[PDB]
Amino acid sequence: PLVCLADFKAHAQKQLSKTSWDFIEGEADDGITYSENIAAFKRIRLRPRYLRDMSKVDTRTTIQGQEISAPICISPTAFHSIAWPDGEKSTARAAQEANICYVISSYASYSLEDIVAAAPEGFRWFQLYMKSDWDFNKQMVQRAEALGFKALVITIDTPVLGNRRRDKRNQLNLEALRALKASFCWNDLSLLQSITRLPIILKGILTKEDAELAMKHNVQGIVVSNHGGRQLDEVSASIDALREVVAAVKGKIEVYMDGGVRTGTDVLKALALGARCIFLGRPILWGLACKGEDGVKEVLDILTAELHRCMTLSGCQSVAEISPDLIQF
Amino acid sequence: PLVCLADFKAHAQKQLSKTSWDFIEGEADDGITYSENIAAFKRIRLRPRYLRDMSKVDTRTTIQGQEISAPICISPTAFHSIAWPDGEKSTARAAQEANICYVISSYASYSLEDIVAAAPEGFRWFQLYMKSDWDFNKQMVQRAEALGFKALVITIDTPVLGNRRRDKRNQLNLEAKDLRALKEASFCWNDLSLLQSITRLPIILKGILTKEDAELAMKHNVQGIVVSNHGGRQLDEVSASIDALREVVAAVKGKIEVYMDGGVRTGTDVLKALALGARCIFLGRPILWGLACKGEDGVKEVLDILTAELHRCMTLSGCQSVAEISPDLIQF
Amino acid sequence: PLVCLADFKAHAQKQLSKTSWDFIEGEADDGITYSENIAAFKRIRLRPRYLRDMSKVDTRTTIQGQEISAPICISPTAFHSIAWPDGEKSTARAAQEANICYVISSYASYSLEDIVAAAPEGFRWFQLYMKSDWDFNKQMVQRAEALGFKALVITIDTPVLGNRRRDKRNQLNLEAALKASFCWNDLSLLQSITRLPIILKGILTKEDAELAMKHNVQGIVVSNHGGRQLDEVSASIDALREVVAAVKGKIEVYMDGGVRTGTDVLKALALGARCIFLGRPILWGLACKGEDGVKEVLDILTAELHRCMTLSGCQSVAEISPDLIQF
Amino acid sequence: PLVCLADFKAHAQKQLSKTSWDFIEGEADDGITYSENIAAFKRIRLRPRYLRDMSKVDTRTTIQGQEISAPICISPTAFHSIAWPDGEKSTARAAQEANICYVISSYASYSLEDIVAAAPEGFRWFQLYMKSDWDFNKQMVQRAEALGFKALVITIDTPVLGNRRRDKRNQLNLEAKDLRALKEASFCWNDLSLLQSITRLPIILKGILTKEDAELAMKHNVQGIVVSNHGGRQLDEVSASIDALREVVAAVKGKIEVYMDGGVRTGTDVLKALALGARCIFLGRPILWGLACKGEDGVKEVLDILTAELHRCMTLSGCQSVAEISPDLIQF
Ligand SMILES: Cc1cc2nc3c(=O)[nH]c(=O)nc-3n(C[C@H](O)[C@H](O)[C@H](O)COP(=O)(O)O)c2cc1C
Ligand SMILES: Cc1cc2nc3c(=O)[nH]c(=O)nc-3n(C[C@H](O)[C@H](O)[C@H](O)COP(=O)(O)O)c2cc1C
Ligand SMILES: Cc1cc2nc3c(=O)[nH]c(=O)nc-3n(C[C@H](O)[C@H](O)[C@H](O)COP(=O)(O)O)c2cc1C
Ligand SMILES: Cc1cc2nc3c(=O)[nH]c(=O)nc-3n(C[C@H](O)[C@H](O)[C@H](O)COP(=O)(O)O)c2cc1C
Repeated sequence: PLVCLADFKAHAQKQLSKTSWDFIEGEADDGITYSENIAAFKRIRLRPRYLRDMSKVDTRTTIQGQEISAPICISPTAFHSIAWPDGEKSTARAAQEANICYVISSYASYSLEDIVAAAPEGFRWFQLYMKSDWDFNKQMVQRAEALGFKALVITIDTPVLGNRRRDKRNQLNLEALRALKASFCWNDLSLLQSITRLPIILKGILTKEDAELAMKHNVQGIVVSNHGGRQLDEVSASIDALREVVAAVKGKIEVYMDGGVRTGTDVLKALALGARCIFLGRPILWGLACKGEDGVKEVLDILTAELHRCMTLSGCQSVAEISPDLIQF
Repeated sequence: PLVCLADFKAHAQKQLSKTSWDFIEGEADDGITYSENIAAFKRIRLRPRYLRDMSKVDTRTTIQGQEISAPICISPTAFHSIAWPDGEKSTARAAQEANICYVISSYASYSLEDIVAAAPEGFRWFQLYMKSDWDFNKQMVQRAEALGFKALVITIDTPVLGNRRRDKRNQLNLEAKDLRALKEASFCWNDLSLLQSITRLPIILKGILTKEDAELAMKHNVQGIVVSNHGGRQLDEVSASIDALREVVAAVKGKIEVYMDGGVRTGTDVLKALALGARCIFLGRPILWGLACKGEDGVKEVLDILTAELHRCMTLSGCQSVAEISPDLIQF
Repeated sequence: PLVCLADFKAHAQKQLSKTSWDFIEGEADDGITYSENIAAFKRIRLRPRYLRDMSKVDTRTTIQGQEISAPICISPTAFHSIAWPDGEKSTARAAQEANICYVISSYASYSLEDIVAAAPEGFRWFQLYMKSDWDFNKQMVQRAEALGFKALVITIDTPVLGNRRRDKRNQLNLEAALKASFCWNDLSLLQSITRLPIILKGILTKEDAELAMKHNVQGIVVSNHGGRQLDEVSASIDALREVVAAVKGKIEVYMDGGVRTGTDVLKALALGARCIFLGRPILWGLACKGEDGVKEVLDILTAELHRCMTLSGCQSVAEISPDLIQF
Repeated sequence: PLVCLADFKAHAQKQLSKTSWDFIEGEADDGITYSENIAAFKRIRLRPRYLRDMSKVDTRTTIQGQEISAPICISPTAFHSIAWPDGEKSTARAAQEANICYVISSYASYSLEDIVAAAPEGFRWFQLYMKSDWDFNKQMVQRAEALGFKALVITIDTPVLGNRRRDKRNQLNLEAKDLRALKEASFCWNDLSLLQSITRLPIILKGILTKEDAELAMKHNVQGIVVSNHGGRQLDEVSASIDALREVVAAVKGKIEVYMDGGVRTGTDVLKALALGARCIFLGRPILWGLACKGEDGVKEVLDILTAELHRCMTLSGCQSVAEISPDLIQF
């Protein structure tokens, strides 16, 4: 059986064509950061505190005031239909039942309407790639607000697409809203915040300088991320960049992260280092590829179970008790 | 032939079903700490002192006042019957003949009575997982005292079981024996004061990895600490036990004896733990490997081999006795 | 298809005999530096700056006052004929069309005349291994000046050939070819018999960088000869730092050794290099598709530089700073 | 063809039985130091100085006042007959022609007389393992002085033999010769005065790895030190010899000559040892690889190759003579 996220990865590959699998991996250039996102987590040492009463371990928390089952959410990932026919519809249902945040990609296989319809009560954010046509922009935002999305995610590390050698060697042809065959800057944010009442979360920040700019522009949150190493390669591992970003923000706004989260202690470490919660990219697709909706739900349940387990073992009764004292410096 | 502990590991695998072998390995999650426990030992560099008179190398020492052949003992490990039919009985006999301390697991294949009967004079401690009932607890403690156990080991790093992927993928089914395998904790510091106030036996806390918990251990007046990460079978990605040993020893400042387990496989590992402040080391898996290969004779051979190696590296490094093994031996 | 330099490397191997492939690899002794040249680049972490207007990314720059398409040029490499019949002629044409500098080896398969004839307008430097007779030397220099070469490259890390075990085990026999006491003082002389700027290639230390400036040369190419000479020296990208720090911008500093992807170029520039040079990749390009191969290798690397500059927030070569490097 | 020492190693293996090959490898216990001796050399970065006049590169030097072709000599290694029938005789001839120092083992396959007879003018030292019987000791020493040996080497890191797992698993049986292989020590610092009262030959201590032992060496007035860990065949997990060299050299401060062995395989290794303060290096296994491949010609080729490499890296780095090889060459 599939007992951890790594098993879902190994199994997901088989149910997918090399073309679709390589796209889901899609490391950029020499693929240094893709591997580093994981190695960076494995290097960190934990300092457990035993003999504490751990009879009741609470895994709940909140992001942007909204409560969720665990600090484990779904990061935006395009075309879920390459993994499972139902695409985002299955993902939405699983996210709703798991009661966590599902960030829908700007390039989903199904329309936002179809997705929302599949899981009405789901907590969800919308990742929108801004275009030159701001009429499309404000209309997409209003459309999102109308559909119940509770936040807008702006990914900033993709002005252009990363260089994924595998996709190029396979000459693309993404065959699962059809698959599509940027000049956005800090000032453009001022105009976006004027057309929406939705909190804005900037995704892709890796430095304290950009973190400072993010606060000067009054955004509601930051997702520390290097796009899973699919964009600019040889940058810091997201879990490492998390430290300086957290230190610069000083708790003014919520900071999250993604990239390489695969096991319970990775979540534990991100939280202890200052993140409000983590987001999953590829694991969600692995879940879909294996068992559709049940697959996504299983990945989420497994990671949550592991967090619950390492919190118990390390001596953290609740997310609030997860501190940097847990981290070996 | 089997000439070192590594050979017993390689050979042990073959006489055991993948199910049983995976259970004995049982690294948790990504299995980082399991490997690190060994790598951490290999990184440490020794500074030998030559041309000293090493005609008489003494390997003896004491723990809790009791004398033993070498600072090499048996850490608690459940269900020995999955490795050899005789289970803990063969282990007890080997431990008694080697004259070292045998810590018996709370989940042994045979009853304490049968185990003690097999080796009456054996020096032994008892690792007891405390339960809700303060009657089952005190009765187990009294039963232990009655049977001759000279110490109570309280393992603190297992409030819940570690996530061993292999066992899960093999869906368990632990089929070894007598005392059946449990199909499948709220104990805190205050419960100690209570346990301590109901037994006279010295108490050794197993699983401490931090100076903070080492301080708490002393405030609660326990008699000893076994620095350990449960062989990487519990919370993974914590420090290697040989590395954690340092901050624990520094915090304790010699007030109480500090021991360790986790990755000890060769003589110099024992040497390094002692030079770093440990009173002695305990062996987990190697004992089971010994059982799987030759039963009682296997366990005895593993103990004799490690002892012979310690004796050899002590001779080579210039340490006439356990008392002469100091941190000067360690490259800082 | 071949989508990156690594692909050209893997494919190049097949179209060449082990003898020729080993010669193009030619790591010296234990081959430590050859690998380190790449590993040293991979270790460096980048600090991107997002949300800047990257609608117009300029990849152009100049070396010795001459403008080029990108800070990506061709380092001197002998006998191009072992990779493609046309040898340096194909290389020359490709370099001319890509509009970058092509440093021609002192041991080319074709004469300088034939090479220049193949690509008249090409920007090129000449790497000349000095010999004892100062007549031959000055005649070679005058011959170069006459042919249009805009700079003279002196390679200093090769007083004797490196110990390439592979070539020895294959007993040589380079069949597509020839079967030093030069010191600092000799420079003063060469400078008197030529008006061409002199670029020293192979400097790895700040001490030699100082001496280079005292002898008033026009440029330095930080290099370890691709790990083909003295092995176990620093990686060129690492040695770059102390050479740049000693030179303090007095003269242009370049580098070669292990450049294979866009960010490598980005990193050398952020660290102070004016531009980088490619050694083996050019030969891989020739081995695969001749002139088209070399051109593709140059275009690919250029496209990658353009992409990471866009991603990292560098609108032009002038905006590539050490703030980009994680210290 | 064989173009470097590595090739001789690869080829030597084939002409030898696993038994004999494993004995020549013989890493102790987990075999950490054996590998580290090489990796330690590879980590050091060189800083070459170009455009210097290297038309004349001198590779000569002296040890104990005696001049030699290059700072490359032969360390003591027992039973050369397991590699080539002629054993030490071939080695002696090759060493004599290469004009370097040949340290003969206390456990050679041939008698010192036969060895000396094979190469009369050879520069050579004698490594003698001191015994309980000092009559045997002074007679061996006098016998050595009589035969022309110019120095006595005392190996101090082998009071007992290292634990070579391979040999044990192969159950020994060393079958190579004349002087039979022994079927299988209490020497201390004070014994050095006794030895110094029976001989006038300079004494070189082999096996020192620490500044403490280096200080003691000087207090006992010996003539030289060979920094060595016995090729990782004795106490394992000690520092790599090239790394230990530094603290030994710093403690000695030029009072006596310091040499080293362990992992030297290529020209730059020799260069680095010299730059770090060693007077010269000694080769262990390489010499045996040479014998196994081509007997006398093999040993000579190994020596010529390493010498050629030293000459080459000296030329490239900008060192006109051994005297010009300085620590400025090393990246700190
Ligand atoms: C197939 C795939 C598609 C993705 N699509 C998007 C997208 O449309 N928008 C976005 O902001 N990020 C996208 N990402 C990146 C994720 O949001 C996330 O940054 C990254 O994958 C997280 O790392 P992980 O996969 O290690 O969890 C995608 C990643 C993958 C693997
Ligand atoms: C099969 C197996 C069973 C174990 N059972 C117990 C147990 O019942 N109680 C306990 O405190 N530790 C148990 N341990 C952990 C050991 O006490 C010890 O911490 C660890 O295995 C030591 O490491 P080593 O195996 O590297 O020697 C067990 C370990 C193994 C491999
Ligand atoms: C086959 C081959 C031949 C070379 N010939 C020369 C030469 O004649 N002169 C010179 O200065 N460098 C020569 N080099 C070295 C290059 O100029 C350059 O320093 C080095 O290869 C750059 O590293 P790279 O291969 O990683 O790009 C040669 C390199 C190779 C692989
Ligand atoms: C087969 C073999 C036999 C050896 N015999 C001796 C010996 O009798 N006496 C001694 O002092 N060292 C002996 N050594 C160790 C060498 O003197 C030297 O310390 C070590 O091998 C040097 O390392 P290298 O082999 O890396 O050069 C022996 C080594 C080998 C491999």
